[PDB]
Amino acid sequence: GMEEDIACVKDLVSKYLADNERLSRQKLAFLVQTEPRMLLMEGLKLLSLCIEIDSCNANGCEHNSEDKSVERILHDHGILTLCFVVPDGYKLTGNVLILLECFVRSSPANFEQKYIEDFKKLEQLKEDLKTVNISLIPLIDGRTSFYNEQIPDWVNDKLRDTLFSLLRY
Ligand SMILES: [Mn+3]
Ligand SMILES: [Mn+3]
Ligand SMILES: [Mn+3]
Repeated sequence: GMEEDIACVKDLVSKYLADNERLSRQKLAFLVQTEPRMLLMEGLKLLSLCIEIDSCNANGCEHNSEDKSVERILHDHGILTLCFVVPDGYKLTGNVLILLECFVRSSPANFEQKYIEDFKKLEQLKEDLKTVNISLIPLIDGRTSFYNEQIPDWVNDKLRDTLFSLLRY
């Protein structure tokens, strides 16, 4: 039944999530929840974090775990100045700034809407960064699947099914 399923996915997440200090905060934020809404939010957040870490590694970027805005990222490299943007990942090499946006969407309509949003968001930054002699390389890692390197696919499936079941409530 529903209660046994939730306990079981919590156990699976607990056992089989890749031991990674970078997931422990969000892992716990998921495990402590009782209410269906919170279990969605935090479970979906946990999956998104797994994808962000993967996407940064794949693309040679630093994961933005401290939620730094672009403006702050530059201030930290002594560069002086923007639209508020908190990238999923980044790399600054001299005057070349790589920004990474990644996401997951299941339906093509949603995927496109989110792709357009992330694209325009980064394009708007490009013109403003020019004024401080920063070249922007914008990268969008748009995914249709939640599968990732932080959790076995079979665990992933059980988690999303249980989460879909919580949409009942
Ligand atoms: Mn993200
Ligand atoms: Mn750096
Ligand atoms: Mn993003």
